[PDB]
Amino acid sequence: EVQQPDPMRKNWIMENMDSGVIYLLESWLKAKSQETGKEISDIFANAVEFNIVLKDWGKEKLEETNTEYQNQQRKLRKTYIEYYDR
Repeated sequence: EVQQPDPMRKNWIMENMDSGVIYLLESWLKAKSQETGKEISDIFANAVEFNIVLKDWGKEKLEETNTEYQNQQRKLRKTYIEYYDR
């Protein structure tokens, strides 16, 4: 069963999330993207990884997780490339 590597980007879904905070967050994004010219999903990803993961996990465990992913993805891509020229 030949798993694809992840696409660069995809939709992220948070189920059953508080509406008040949804509104808070969409407001913040809209402001930040108005002040900045940058896409929402970019402001958000970046906020997620500095303000949330980096703050709580520290730079080391973050780099290790990222590395682990980069690794998995590289294997998947190699397995997928070999599977597919035939």
